Amino acid sequence: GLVPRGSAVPLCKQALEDLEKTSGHDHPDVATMLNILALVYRDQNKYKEAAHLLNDALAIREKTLGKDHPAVAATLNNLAVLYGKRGKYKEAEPLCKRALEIREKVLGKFHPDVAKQLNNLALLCQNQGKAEEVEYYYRRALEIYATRLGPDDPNVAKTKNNLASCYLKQGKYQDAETLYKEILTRAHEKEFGSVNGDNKPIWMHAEEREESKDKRRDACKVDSPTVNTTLRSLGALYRRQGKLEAAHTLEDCASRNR
Amino acid sequence: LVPGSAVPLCKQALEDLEKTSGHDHPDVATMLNILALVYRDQNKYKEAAHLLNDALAIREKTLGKDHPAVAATLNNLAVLYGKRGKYKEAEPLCKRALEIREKVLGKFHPDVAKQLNNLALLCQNQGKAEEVEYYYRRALEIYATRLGPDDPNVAKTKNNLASCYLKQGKYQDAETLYKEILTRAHEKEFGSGDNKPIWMHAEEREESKDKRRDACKVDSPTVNTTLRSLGALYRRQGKLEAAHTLEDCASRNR
Amino acid sequence: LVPGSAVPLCKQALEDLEKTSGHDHPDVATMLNILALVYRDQNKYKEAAHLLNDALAIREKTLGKDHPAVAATLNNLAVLYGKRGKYKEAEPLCKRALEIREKVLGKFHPDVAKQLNNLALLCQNQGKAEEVEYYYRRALEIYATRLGPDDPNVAKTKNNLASCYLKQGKYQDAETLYKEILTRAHEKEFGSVGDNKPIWMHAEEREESKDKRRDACKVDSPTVNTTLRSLGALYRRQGKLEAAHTLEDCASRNR
Amino acid sequence: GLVPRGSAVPLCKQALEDLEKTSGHDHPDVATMLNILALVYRDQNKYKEAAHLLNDALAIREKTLGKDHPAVAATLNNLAVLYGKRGKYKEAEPLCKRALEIREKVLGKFHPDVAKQLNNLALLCQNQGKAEEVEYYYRRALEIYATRLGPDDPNVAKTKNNLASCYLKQGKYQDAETLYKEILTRAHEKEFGSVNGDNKPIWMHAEEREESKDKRRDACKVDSPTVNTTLRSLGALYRRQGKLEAAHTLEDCASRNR
Repeated sequence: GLVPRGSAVPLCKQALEDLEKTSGHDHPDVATMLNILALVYRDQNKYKEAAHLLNDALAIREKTLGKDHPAVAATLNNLAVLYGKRGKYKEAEPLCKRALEIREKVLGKFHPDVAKQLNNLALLCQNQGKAEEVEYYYRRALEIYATRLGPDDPNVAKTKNNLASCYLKQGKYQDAETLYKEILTRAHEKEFGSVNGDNKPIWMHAEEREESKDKRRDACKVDSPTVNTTLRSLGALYRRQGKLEAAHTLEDCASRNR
Repeated sequence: LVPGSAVPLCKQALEDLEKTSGHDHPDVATMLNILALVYRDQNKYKEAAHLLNDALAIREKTLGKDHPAVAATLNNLAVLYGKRGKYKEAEPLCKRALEIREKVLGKFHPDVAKQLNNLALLCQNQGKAEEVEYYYRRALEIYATRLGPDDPNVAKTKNNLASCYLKQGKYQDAETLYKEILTRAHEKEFGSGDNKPIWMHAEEREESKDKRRDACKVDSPTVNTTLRSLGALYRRQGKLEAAHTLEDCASRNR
Repeated sequence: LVPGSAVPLCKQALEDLEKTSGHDHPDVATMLNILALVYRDQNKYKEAAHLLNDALAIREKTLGKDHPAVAATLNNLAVLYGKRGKYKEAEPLCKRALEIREKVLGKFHPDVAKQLNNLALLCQNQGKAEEVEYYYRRALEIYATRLGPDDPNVAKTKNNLASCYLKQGKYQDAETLYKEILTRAHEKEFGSVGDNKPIWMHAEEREESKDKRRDACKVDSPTVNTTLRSLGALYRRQGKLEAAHTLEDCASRNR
Repeated sequence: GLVPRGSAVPLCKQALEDLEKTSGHDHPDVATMLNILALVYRDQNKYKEAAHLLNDALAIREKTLGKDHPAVAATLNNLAVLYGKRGKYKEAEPLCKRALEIREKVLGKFHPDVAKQLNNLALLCQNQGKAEEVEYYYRRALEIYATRLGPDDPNVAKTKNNLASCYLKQGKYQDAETLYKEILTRAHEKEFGSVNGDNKPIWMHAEEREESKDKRRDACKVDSPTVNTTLRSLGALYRRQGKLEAAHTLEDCASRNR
């Protein structure tokens, strides 16, 4: 709460009433002031009050700027976020979906900011338990990240981890496994290059030690908070499959990078 | 959270108040504070801190050196200074806020703890390990008492204090803290010889030389971290099989 | 006096000083003052005054409430306030600058007069005629004494006080002042007076002798001309049109 | 003197040396900082020192921006001003004359800003006693003011007064007299609109009262600082010509508007 709880709201309301007297209600400057006031309310963790005003700012902006304006998308985003903070994910979704459409129209389907929007829509659907759809938006986002940015951009593996987790919820263990192994293979193929036959990724060592049931733990160097997550998540998969030694390989590898 | 046209419109509102009330008025300080909030939304932290320092100047002259609203401003300014890596400069301002908060609310009001937490964090980024130590301890004292012994904040602060010890090579003192946390969580559900914590089982599983690998009923995100941190300490000590007990337990709660 | 880009470049210099010395340092207050100067060059008096107030805040905490560099800041801030037409808020700042200046330099140091002159001008734009009166008299007191009785500033201040009297309907008090300036100027050239007579004496006697005849003329100064016409205006008010003509023709003959 | 006499120069010098180390000496930012430093010196009435730095700022700007850039015109104009403040009018003139050539090129011959530049050159030449050149520049300025702005713009009469004064120094009494009469005929008819024959300008009344052996001492509703100046100046002309009653008409008219 950067602004103290007293006097911020009434002083903003004055500044607002003053702008309304100059230009009338349907003016971009009123929408902007309504937006500043929403920012003040959000600073006090008053999400419902901020969303109510942002809705009023939204209607002004749709009229004066057009239903396809970038600032109309910015307002729909913020609104969805505010509904999300209240657990109102169902009613947030269409406003998020509407923001995506303007965003796609203005910037182009493959713009890195469309990727952020898609990521938010997937998140909204996830809190609703709509897995079919979480899956759709994460793929779309991954498609942008992996292509419009380098394949080893930090968002690639992050989105891949989120999508693998979505798969697990659906019981698509194969598709999750493949994703985790892609992240680990990519990271192994980045510090090294070709596999010499013994230049194997960690997960091949893991499964091969399960093959000869090796009760011994005593590949490491690969380091990232996201890769560590991948290492433990594939390890959780191996646990379900009853491959404890495999899990141990990846889990003990994760511990050494902590 | 905001969409140009924001700063300029605020600057009008400020001028209109200044016109009415004069510069030295709480409402002008507030409006500068509002304008700082807009700047911070645009990620302009130097500009935001400058305006908050202007708000501070007014509030000092109008409300007094020891006013609650002055403490809030000094704290917010310190947050902003911290965000630009100006930890050395934020420190005096954070100490000043603490003095006020202690005077106004008492030494042991929960809001003091959160202030003490920031002080610790401000010293850590400067590498003042001894002062971090003091501040976290001061915070823990309030958390473990004014809220329950098994409050989320208690275990968080104990991990944070433990990491501080780790940087000083006080492995003993860090160890003790992790055990306290786990022993509490094992005692929150049982407890309290007939009933041994996991770390005890772990160390007994090296005492018996038990290579056969893979109490395991604790559920908390903070406790997982604790388990992996103590296992890290066993690794340093060479007690690799003791590490596995706590780490496999963590994996099983993930 | 300068060509954009100046403010941004200054803000870097300012940030570099804060980085080195912290916010509460004289050099930061100075750089803010320098940045105020740049803003004032671009006619941005609001932004200039704001930065000077920031400089003031620093100099107060670092140098003290009574430091000469604070007085300079308070005065400069007041000038800028006045330029935006906020004379009410400029007044307290100006008074404080006077208190510091009196303390540090003495009551009667020439630099106090110019500060008293600002106060007078500041009170005038508010219409506080009694205050204006006090300040100009206080300033005159320093001018007529410290510098020579017939120093440029003495006649300037007498006219300014006389104009103040005119707004209050103190026509008689204004009249006296103009005659003082004219009698002094008639003494600096001719000597101790008669039958050396100042022009205003001849003028009123020309009215006294009902003479409508028309064109003493050895009094040269831009300030004296103003005085001649100002006293002529007073005679016009009184009805003494022939007395007015005498002083106004003398001014015309020195133009 | 808005900046305190101490430390302001060293701190600027620091800022400058920092810029020189980042972008080299021949960078516009160095020229701008040299300019800021010149502003600081001017605030302390150190004209010679401010001019020296501005000269260095000019050299950088001529090379980096080109010898015809508006900022080169601004620096030349600022430099002539400073020379003028030291009474160095001869050496100021070419620089001020160069600013005019750049200004004419960039804005066009009849831009109101060219009218101000011409006015400055006229001022420089006047301080030198070069009355033939003063005349040429005031005419050029008047030509712009009277056409690019309304005929009864404040600068029209101001420039006409300046030009009439220039004429008096040369002994061109008739040309001065004509100018004064134009300003008063303009203002008289701006008050009325049409001359009925009874509706005469003040100076016609002045010369007619001089004609008829008239006594005769006291149309005067024309209020302006620059018109009173015109009234007293034409009055001085009448005095010169021995027409005292005519002088008195205009002089008593100016007294009524004081």
